[PDB]
Amino acid sequence: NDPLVVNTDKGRIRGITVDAPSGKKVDVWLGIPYAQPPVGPLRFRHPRPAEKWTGVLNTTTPPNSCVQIVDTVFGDFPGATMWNPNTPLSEDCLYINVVAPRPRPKNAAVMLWIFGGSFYSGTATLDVYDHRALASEENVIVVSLQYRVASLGFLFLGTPEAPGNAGLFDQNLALRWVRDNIHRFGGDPSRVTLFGESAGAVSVSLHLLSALSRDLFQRAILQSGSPTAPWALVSREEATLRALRLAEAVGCPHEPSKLSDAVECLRGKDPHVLVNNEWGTLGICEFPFVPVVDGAFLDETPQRSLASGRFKKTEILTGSNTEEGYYFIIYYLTELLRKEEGVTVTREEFLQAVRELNPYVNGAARQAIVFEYTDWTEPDNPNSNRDALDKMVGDYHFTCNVNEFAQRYAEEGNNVYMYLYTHRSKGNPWPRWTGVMHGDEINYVFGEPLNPTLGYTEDEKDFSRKIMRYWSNFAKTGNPNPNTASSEFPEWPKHTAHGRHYLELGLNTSFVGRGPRLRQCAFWKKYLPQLVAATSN
Amino acid sequence: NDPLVVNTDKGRIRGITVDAPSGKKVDVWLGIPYAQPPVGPLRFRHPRPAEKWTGVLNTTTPPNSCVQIVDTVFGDFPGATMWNPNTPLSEDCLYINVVAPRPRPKNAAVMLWIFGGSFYSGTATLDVYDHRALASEENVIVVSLQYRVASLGFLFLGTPEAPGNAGLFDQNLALRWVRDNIHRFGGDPSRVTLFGESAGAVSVSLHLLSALSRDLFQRAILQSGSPTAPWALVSREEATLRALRLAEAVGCPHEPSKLSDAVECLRGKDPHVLVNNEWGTLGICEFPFVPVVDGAFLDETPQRSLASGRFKKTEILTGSNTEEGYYFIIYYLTELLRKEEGVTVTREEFLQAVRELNPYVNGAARQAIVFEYTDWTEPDNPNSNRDALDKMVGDYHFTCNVNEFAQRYAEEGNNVYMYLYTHRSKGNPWPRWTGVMHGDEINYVFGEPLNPTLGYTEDEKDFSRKIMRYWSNFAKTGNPNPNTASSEFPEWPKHTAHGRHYLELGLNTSFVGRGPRLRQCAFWKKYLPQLVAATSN
Ligand SMILES: *[C@](O)(c1cnn(C(CC)CC)c1)C(F)F
Ligand SMILES: *[C@](O)(c1cnn(C(CC)CC)c1)C(F)F
Ligand SMILES: *[C@@H]1O[C@H](CO)[C@@H](O)[C@H](O)[C@H]1NC(C)=O
Ligand SMILES: *[C@@H]1O[C@H](CO)[C@@H](O)[C@H](O)[C@H]1NC(C)=O
Ligand SMILES: *[C@@H]1O[C@H](CO)[C@@H](O)[C@H](O)[C@H]1NC(C)=O
Ligand SMILES: [Cl-]
Repeated sequence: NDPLVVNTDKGRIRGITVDAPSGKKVDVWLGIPYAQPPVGPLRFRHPRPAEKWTGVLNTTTPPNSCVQIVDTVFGDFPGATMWNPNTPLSEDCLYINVVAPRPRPKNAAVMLWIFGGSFYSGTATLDVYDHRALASEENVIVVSLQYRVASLGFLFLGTPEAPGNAGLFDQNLALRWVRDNIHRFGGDPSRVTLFGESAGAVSVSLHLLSALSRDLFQRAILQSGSPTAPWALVSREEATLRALRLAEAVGCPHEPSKLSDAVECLRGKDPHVLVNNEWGTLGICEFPFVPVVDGAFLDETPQRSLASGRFKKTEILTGSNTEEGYYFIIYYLTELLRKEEGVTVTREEFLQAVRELNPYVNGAARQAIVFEYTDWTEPDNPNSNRDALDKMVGDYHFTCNVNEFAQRYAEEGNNVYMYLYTHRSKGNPWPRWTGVMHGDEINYVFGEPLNPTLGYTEDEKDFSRKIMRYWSNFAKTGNPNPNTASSEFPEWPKHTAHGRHYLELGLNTSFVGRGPRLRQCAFWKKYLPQLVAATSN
Repeated sequence: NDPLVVNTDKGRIRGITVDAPSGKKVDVWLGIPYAQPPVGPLRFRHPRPAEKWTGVLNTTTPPNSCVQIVDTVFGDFPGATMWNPNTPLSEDCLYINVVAPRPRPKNAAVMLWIFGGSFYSGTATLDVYDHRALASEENVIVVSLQYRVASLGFLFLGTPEAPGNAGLFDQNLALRWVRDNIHRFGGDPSRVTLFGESAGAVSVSLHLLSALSRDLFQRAILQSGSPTAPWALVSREEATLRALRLAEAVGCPHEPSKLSDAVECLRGKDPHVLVNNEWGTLGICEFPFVPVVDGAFLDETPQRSLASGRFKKTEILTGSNTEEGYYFIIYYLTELLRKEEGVTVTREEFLQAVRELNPYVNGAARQAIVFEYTDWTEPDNPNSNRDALDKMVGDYHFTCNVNEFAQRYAEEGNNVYMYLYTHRSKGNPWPRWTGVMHGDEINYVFGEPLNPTLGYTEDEKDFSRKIMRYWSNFAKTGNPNPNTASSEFPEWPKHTAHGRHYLELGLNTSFVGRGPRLRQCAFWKKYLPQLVAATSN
């Protein structure tokens, strides 16, 4: 009997044994189908489960990537190409990958990754997500899934043929596949931890809300993403207009009264033409096709679920990086924050950037933003004015929403663990002033430093082991801390509703603070909303 | 020849040799007259110089205190009685005191004290201002003066018989006495340092502006007071109304069209009746009779003098205490901050106090104050909400105005030295939660801890020696620092226009910071004014 052949509920599949960069071996099944290819009449619609197959399906090749724009702003710059699809683009992209340790466990914990990329880009096949180190160093089953992105995943028109949230229904079906099958690979289907970063963390958090996902997993890890972020959802009314704008841009009928004509034309267009025409006039951290409240995956806004306690009762581990904003500013204000060493921002340039980065608020609100994000020890310092741009974008779009989500989870009696990730890799290829950007922790979570052919220092290898241990301790037990307190593994205290402690994740540190950034988060969540109310005569 | 007999430009006077509390001996001349008694028809009017006398005037008794209200709110509480007059009250109060070291110097530096008390109270004769320790420990001539306070010193009606600023003309006349006479006591009249606290510091700063005082002294020390403070001046129009309200309250004619009738009745009233009827409906840190812009002592507001550079070019030493607000809140919100141990403030009480303590600003401004003065780590903490009250009163009325004055001076090329005084005496009789209040540094500046009948620790005696040494070094040279760097005398760096360094004055500390409190001061001086303008349709 061949242990690399596995009989799934739809047929048999064949995997392959491979090496970790770690020296240990793992078994691997790449490209398991979990839905019918969502092509032809099935475009924009919810996935159908996969049809049974006879024989043994060879699942040994990384699957196709879902159709998406390719980023060429910086050419072959490694900081950018690491996030571009590394497998062929196709609408036939609904696949799962499974990676098991050796020897195969019986009832191991299962860590299921959901990638980010602003709901219009990303793929489970990226080298930075390679599953082998995490599985073999921590003895967990590691799973990843594809889901449709961009208008192909999130077109909404309020009609049955464009119902919204297709990409979320994709993730739900993959979750169902895992519960029905992961025990055949040595995983315990009652010990599934979802983890994701960015739009993948939003996705995870939406599974903490949906009644369709409630019983499909055990706990959740959310890296730099929360469902209260202003980019995480779009109203149904605005989604309908963006879809019609897309129909216009590609030459289709676009009348609000005959939505049948628009969907049918859109189903005939080339998929690359669709994703390449989504980009109208949108501000920073505004993505055109994202989740909506549809009635079935969600039937109320996340903030209404949070206010009422209608969310899954379980532990969560979540956090932010210190420079969440720069990445998006680098791609949005391409004249101001050039990708070069030694960039600084003048006070006059800062005052203009504030208007460009918060284009919807009135003058009085802009003044408050300026006051809140000025270094009053040295108001004109050109480093301070550059950093202030990162902090106002990162606080509003990322950090403060993570805080809000963790706070409501803790108030309802759930164990919460909060981190602030502060480590900058020695080999970071971005300019020195960018600090610790959005996404930097992913390399350490997946154990890339344990690949000796990359350039990581010995200390960074140790740091990556610590982080994989915290993450997988959390997946296995609900608590990232080990049993015997260690000098290498500082105590990570709970994030309580009143205390709001967080652990700083970095090389030479075990600092525990509160928040992070409680005062700036109160500015966005409490002060600025009431000032906008008072001044909207 | 009798060294205690001195021939002043108006006659001979006889002093007396006495011991400082430490046992060192000083020569002393108490109660030297420098003006005609401002009585009868001379009430409210500028002082006339004193008439010559034949003989030897014995100047050995502490002089009368100017008429003022006596504070009985807390009975015999020593924290309050230390500020009440300790000599008989009289309108005949225009006197100077001189205290010289032994042996007598030839050309010593002269430190000239101007007392505070909100321009309605105070006297040079208070035991806490006793001059003997400072003169004898530091080898300086110490001079103090009386000046008229309250309506007797600052009544203004815009007529020649109530022209305003009588108390300021009193101080100026005393300055002219010191320049004409102090060399006969061993002082160098080209080495007069003015120093003052609170309203005495405002007074000092106004001598830095007035053309009448410009050549009368060399440099200035300003403890917790600045001419840009909101209580430091009153408009001419509002002063006129307050004078007319006082005339009504005591039964006098009060018609804006016949001011002669109002002044003449006021001149016939008992002086105690006048000072006891000044207190209408005024908010915290609002004092009824204070300096005005008169045309002769000042002919433009202090902020216009500062903006244009029209002020004396010289060194200044200035600073603030950590709890500037509490003293005034204790006397204003007598139900909320009872003078007991263990006082705290609830969030609901804090929100009400913000309105009572800033009664002139609109809804949007109060919101901003609340946001600026909330501890967002723990918004409802009853200690944090009490401390927030001190800080918002202290920032607006004291600390931020000292910062503004020191900043202007430094921008114009003058050497500035800034302190933050943080020492709470072991024997402080106020409740523990009051911290380091307004006025606390005065005991140490005058060397009270060196009095062996009092209860100060040895550490406090050393601290007082240090503070006297800085103050007198500054008077002697313009620099508080000694020549040989010491372990007991940390470096006190200049407060430059862009560095804004300050030295923390405390027991076991030499911390150097910036500001202090630059962010909160920017809130009051920059953000809140532009928010008030935007929201007053
Ligand atoms: C989130 O999905 C996101 C966008 N880019 N990233 C990383 C790697 C995918 C690189 C910054 C995450 C988006 F912010 F919502
Ligand atoms: C200032 O003159 C003042 C009022 N009281 N004090 C001290 C000692 C006189 C006691 C707190 C100073 C006033 F604030 F303007
Ligand atoms: C699957 O792999 C086996 C060898 O392991 C091979 O013989 C077979 O042809 C493969 N199937 C397909 C469809 O290529
Ligand atoms: C870690 O921090 C301590 C704190 O002073 C320091 O002494 C030590 O050298 C640091 N090690 C580093 C930065 O590698
Ligand atoms: C002043 O002092 C002397 C004693 O030294 C005394 O004789 C004289 O009477 C006193 N009084 C006056 C008014 O001079
Ligand atoms: Cl629920």
